[PDB]
Amino acid sequence: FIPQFTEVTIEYLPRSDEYVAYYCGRRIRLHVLFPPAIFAGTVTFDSPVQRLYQNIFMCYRTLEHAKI
Amino acid sequence: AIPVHPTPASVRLFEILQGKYAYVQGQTIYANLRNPGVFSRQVFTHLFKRAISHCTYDDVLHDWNKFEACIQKRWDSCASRFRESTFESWSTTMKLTVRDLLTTNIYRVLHSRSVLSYERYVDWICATGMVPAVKKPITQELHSKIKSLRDRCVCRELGHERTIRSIGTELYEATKEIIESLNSTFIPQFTEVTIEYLPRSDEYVAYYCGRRIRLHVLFPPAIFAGTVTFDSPVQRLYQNIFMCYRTLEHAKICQLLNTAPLKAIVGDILTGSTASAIEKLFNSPSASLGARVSGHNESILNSFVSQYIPPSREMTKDLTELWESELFNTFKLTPVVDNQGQRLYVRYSSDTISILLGPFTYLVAELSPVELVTDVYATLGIVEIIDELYRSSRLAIYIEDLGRK
Amino acid sequence: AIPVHPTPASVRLFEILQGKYAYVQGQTIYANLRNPGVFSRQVFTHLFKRAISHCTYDDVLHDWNKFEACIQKRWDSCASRFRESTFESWSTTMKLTVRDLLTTNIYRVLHSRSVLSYERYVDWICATGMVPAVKKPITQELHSKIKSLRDRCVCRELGHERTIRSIGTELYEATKEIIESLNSTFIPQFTEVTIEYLPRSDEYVAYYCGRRIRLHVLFPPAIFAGTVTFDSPVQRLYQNIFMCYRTLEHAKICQLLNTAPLKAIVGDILTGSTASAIEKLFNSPSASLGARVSGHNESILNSFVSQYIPPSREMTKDLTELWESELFNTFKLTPVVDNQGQRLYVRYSSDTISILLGPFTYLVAELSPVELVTDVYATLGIVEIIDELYRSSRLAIYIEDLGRK
Repeated sequence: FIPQFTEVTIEYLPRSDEYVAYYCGRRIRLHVLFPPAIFAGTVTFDSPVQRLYQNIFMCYRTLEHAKI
Repeated sequence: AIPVHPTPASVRLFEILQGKYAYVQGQTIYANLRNPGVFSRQVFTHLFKRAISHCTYDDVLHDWNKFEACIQKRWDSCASRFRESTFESWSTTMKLTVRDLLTTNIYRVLHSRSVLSYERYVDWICATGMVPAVKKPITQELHSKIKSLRDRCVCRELGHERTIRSIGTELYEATKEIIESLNSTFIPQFTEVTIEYLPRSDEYVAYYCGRRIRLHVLFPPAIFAGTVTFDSPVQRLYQNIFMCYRTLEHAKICQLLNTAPLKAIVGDILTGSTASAIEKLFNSPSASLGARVSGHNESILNSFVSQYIPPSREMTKDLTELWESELFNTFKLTPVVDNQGQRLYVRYSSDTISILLGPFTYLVAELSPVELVTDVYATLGIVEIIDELYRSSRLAIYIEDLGRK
Repeated sequence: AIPVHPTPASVRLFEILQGKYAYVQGQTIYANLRNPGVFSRQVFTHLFKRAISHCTYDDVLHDWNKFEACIQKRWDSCASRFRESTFESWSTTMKLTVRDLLTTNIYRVLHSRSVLSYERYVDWICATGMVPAVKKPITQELHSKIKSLRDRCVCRELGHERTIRSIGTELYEATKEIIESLNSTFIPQFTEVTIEYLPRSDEYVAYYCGRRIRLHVLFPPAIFAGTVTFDSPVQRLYQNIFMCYRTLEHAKICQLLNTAPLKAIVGDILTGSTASAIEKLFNSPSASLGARVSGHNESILNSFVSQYIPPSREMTKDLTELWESELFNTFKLTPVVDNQGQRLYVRYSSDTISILLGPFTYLVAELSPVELVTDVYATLGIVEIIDELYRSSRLAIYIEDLGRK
């Protein structure tokens, strides 16, 4: 089974680094492929979309700015 | 002792691995060489080569003899061309019967969990020219994922071919020798480990979990008396990337500061009913702009207006092909293109596997008996390289030896 | 005594090896000739030649004789073309069974830790025309990294081929003489060592940890009474690169200085809610600009406005092809291109290996018996040069001598 995103969540513990899935209150199995960069202030994911992320948000900002 | 990893300038360099500060179209090709899979192709054709090498000629000639003994009880002068045709079909199903079982077992052993990641490798060498070589002693996964009968369940058929009964077992134990070497090794992430260099009696010391771990210099970084610079593809573009980031945020700053339609000096929003959307921002203070002099006695003689657009997308566009030229040059990437093709098939070269997986598979990964590959070993289909290996294999040359009787 | 290395102008010159001050698309091609691996091609095909030469014709002819003795117990008038075909397949597996042996062993000895690097050489010659030749006496790593049986356990098989049992040992011990010569030598970095010139009774002095080291002039510098100039590729561009850097930082200065939309004379930001983003910088003092007259009695008769954009990207664009022409010319680089190709395959030439690896492998490296390569020795694949060497190799001409019986 693969779920959607909007009602399940995923948890990472930095201390003794593992990852914990959750859906209806249980830890479910998981598979790392692209492990994210956890800095002390934020976590960014090595992903195709987050390699574009703030450029897409910049384009959104200037488009709403243009309509403003 | 002077730090290498967790310095602010070095982690500013390590950020461009991801896209957090600046990103252009040319940086899309950076993940293209960051694609793993060329490493799987490496070990994939290597252990096919290891399987096809240890075969003997005497195991297959009496196999063809017993194959003819099978067909004589099922089926004189016409039997000459009958035996030629049934040997031709026997060669075709020989290629088939090696290909099917081999691609099952090898895609099974290959796509299990491997803690070694080429994805985790290629980002380091282009960032710093340094690799953290970690030897994780936990190696109890291979007997758990694939122990026995995976080579035996698929081959239990009528025709007891001793060729597969000799070679599948030898490759099956051989895969346990090769997956061991790769999952025993480890390349980590960057945001939690560190690398350290000392000036006096200079060595480079890798540190994760409080211990000196192995490592290899690949591109010797320049440590000046005030700063450290890494001979790296990314830091060769470093302040041009940061200058483009600066002028882009500068451009949006001036764009966001000149939004008033009129300049005075003192002496749900995205979609809605446009009539009310007029009202919801006309009362807003975004419309007005009255600039100020600090001193009230301080007076102004004259005033001028100049909105200014800095060439933002012009500064992005040339830095795209800046990235393109640099990652075509220091990593040999030949774009396989059509007539006026816009860079449709970006592929590894001959020498760029010698400069990426050349050091990788032999220095930071301790894979001794593996080889590098060709252009068409990596270009062609991953099952279409199997029969191409077969086209220059020891067994099929023995079969083409049998090709003339 | 006059300094050469640690002077401020020459370390400004040594910086542009890396990307710290100015960088354009033309300087991407600098890493392409900075790529090592062509040096591995050098020692690769040289030890190939040292392997393939030391055969005897008498070894392979009786090897074919015993090979026929093997096949007569396994398999009359048809035996004529049978013996022709089995010799053809025997030549094919002869190429195969030398090739897999050499491909393992020579990639194994090839990708060792080599403290000599082409990367540390090519930057030094193009910077100043001078290389420091260091003879570092520790040479104990070869016996530890490779001792015995790496040439043997791969060939421990049924057919005791005396061709590999004669030639693999000699190529094995030959690598022990060749990797010794390269790892005995040393080319250093720049940021810790220095080069020094005495004008009086002129020689050049090298230094690392207080000793005069060996060294080799290649492009003799111009030593004037005020400064030193080096006949080099990068110092032939030096103040043009600095001029482009100066006008680019000046361009950013004027761009940052004319950001105000309105000119008075006295007398989180990257992404956010744009309605609040207006508010966060309109109150900021970046918006206003009131220009100053120094004297309060000093009055102003007339006042002007002129924003000015200097041609920044224009100054980058011609200097790109400035770098391209210089690194196409003083290092002979022939771009293998397609019809209207955008410089897709930038490759070493015939004569540029004689001007770079020519002096390298023979003057600072004391690799005496090694040879240079062809165009198609460096162009073609590192496994596809094996069979091309085989197409003109003494063993395979002896097999083509056997090609007619």
